[PDB]
Amino acid sequence: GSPEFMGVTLEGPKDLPPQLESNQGARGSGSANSVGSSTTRPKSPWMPFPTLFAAISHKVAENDMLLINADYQQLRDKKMTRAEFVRKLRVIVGDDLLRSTITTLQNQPKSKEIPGSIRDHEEGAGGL
Repeated sequence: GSPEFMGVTLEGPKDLPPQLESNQGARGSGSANSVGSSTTRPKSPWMPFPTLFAAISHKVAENDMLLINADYQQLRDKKMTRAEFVRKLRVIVGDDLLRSTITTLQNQPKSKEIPGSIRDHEEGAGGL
């Protein structure tokens, strides 16, 4: 019997976790680049485009080279520049393939005959 009631105390948690955190190490990833190749053309060797199309006909598809002949003809009509038809050619055929045809264009046969103008050769003698 006869209580006194010891009242509510006011402590709490205080031995809390360590608060430190990392930002250690490094990070990064990427790649970007651009490359090409070019050479001048001497006058002596022989590589006209209308013959070049007949030398790749074994290496192209018939409706794919039908397009090339059309894109080359509208270059001649000044609808397009030479370099712009070449930029839409090297996506169809390829400039490595172009290079590999040059040696065959240098293998090609030719002739430029004339019909026989002179046939006389008999004896020039006189005073017989």
